[PDB]
Amino acid sequence: RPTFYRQELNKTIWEVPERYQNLSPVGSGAYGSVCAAFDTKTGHRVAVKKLSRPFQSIIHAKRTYRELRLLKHMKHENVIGLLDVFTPARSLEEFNDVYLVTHLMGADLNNIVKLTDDHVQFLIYQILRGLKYIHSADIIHRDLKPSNLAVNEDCELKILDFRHTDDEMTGYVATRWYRAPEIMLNWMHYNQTVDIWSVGCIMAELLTGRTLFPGTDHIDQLKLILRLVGTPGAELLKKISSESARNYIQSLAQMPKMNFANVFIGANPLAVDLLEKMLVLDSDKRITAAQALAHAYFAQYHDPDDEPVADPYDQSFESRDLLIDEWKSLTYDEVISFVPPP
Ligand SMILES: Cc1ccc(OCC(=O)N2CC[NH+](C)CC2)cc1
Ligand SMILES: Cc1ccc(OCC(=O)N2CC[NH+](C)CC2)cc1
Ligand SMILES: [Cl-]
Ligand SMILES: [Cl-]
Ligand SMILES: [Cl-]
Ligand SMILES: [Cl-]
Repeated sequence: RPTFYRQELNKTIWEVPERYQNLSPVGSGAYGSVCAAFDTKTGHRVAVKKLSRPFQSIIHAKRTYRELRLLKHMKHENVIGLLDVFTPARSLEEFNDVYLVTHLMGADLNNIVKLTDDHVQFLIYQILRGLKYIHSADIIHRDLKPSNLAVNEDCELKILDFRHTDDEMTGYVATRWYRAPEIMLNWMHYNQTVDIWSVGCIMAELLTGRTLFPGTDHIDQLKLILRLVGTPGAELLKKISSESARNYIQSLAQMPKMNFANVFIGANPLAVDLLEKMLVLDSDKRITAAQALAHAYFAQYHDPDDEPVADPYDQSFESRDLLIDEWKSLTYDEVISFVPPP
């Protein structure tokens, strides 16, 4: 066990191993607080997050366990990984606080977004390489958007930030602009094809410099989507499971899918083709991450021997009913069993 030292930064007590020096606040919120630091053991600049109220309810305790399980599993060049996890507690009985450590990330895609076609190829390639890995473990990201994609000075990219309130999704908000239409109004339960819809929205924005579907509310956004990709046809309508969805969509005048070469004027024809394959209304028919990596748009970067899959991820805990102290003990076990990367 390392020696810990204490300090107060912006009215919060931080107790961390001596290896972490020069802590300085970088943000806070309902989730907790985050500090940048220098890790003297690895020489990396790091982000240290202290969770707030990690075991305040059953929902909160299960969410703390879920985050730690997901971060401990991720081991891929284009996905955030866990450098360390610690608690100052010496026993389960005095266990209360959890701290998570990752590489300190600089810019996100929001800040970067002059993007040439070569830049778009490399950025979207890396997103899809990371998504092939995530999806191979049967993990769904569910919230892909530019602020959740970190990028360094050499255009290298990592996916991060794997529930949002109803108020957070209301109105003219980027928190909703990248969501697939089948989940935006809860017509359907999540499945991994929703992440490919988000990639299409992000890729379009990198090519044009503009949000693809900047709706002022859920209904406005659906109308923007259906104008581009068309109203549902006979084949898809037959498959729609929600009755209130069926009835509302049938109230809209029918519209054909637009010509994407006239929407994305001047773009690489291979980029237009890939966008037509991601932005399909019927989610069954969307291209997958593994299929997209082999599309000719990525000819300069595709290497089928260097696009790895993930170890299996057991999420049977998601359907388990446990008490707060049982979720807390499971979390404690995962803290003390952590093994750092080489
Ligand atoms: C060391 C570390 C580990 C995991 C982290 O997760 C990001 C996070 O907590 N949030 C980012 C997105 N905000 C909406 C809420 C806060 C952050 C730092
Ligand atoms: C056959 C082909 C290959 C790559 C392409 O990328 C777009 C491009 O190079 N442009 C530069 C000139 N701008 C006016 C529009 C964007 C476009 C066509
Ligand atoms: Cl130490
Ligand atoms: Cl990382
Ligand atoms: Cl503690
Ligand atoms: Cl597992």
